[PDB]
Formats: sequence, C-alpha cells, structure tokens
Amino acid sequence: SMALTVDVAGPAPWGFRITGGRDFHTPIMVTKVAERGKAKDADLRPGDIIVAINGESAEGMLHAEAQSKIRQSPSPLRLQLDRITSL
Ligand SMILES: [Cl-]
Ligand SMILES: [Cl-]
Repeated sequence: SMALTVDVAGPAPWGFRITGGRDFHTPIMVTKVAERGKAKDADLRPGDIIVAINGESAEGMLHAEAQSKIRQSPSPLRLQLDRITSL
C-alpha cells in the first residue's frame, strides 16, 4: 500500500464520508467522495484508510471521535492516508 498526505481546503463540508473506528474494530476508511467537493479536488478516494487526522493517530479513535475531529477541523484538513493499490 501507498502512504500519502492530503491537505483538503476548507471550509467544511469536506465532501466525504467515513466508516470504522475502534468501536467497530476496523480501520477508519473513506467510503464515499462527493462528485463535486473539496475531498474530490484533493484526490481523496473511496477505500483510502485514514491513518492520521491533523497529526493525530486515527487507529485508536472511536467512529464518532474521528467524525467530530474531521467535522470541526481547522482549514486545511490534513489527512495521512494508506491507499491500497491491490485488486
Ligand atoms: Cl497494496
Ligand atoms: Cl507522504
């Protein structure tokens, strides 16, 4: 897989959705990216695993915790991602 850093320009709505978190026992993953939106402009993609949100490790975050941190992020929103390249 490939490590990437994305700065998403603000303000929110950022134009994406996430799934997973510690309370779901799964990594935080981008599920939907709005066809027209900030996340799409920044080349955030469905399936991208969020490794960090504004420098903060995402692994131990609850789902609602990751959501809130994204929703309330300063501009730009900084995401560190792990992009799976395998089919
Ligand atoms: Cl891979
Ligand atoms: Cl990087």
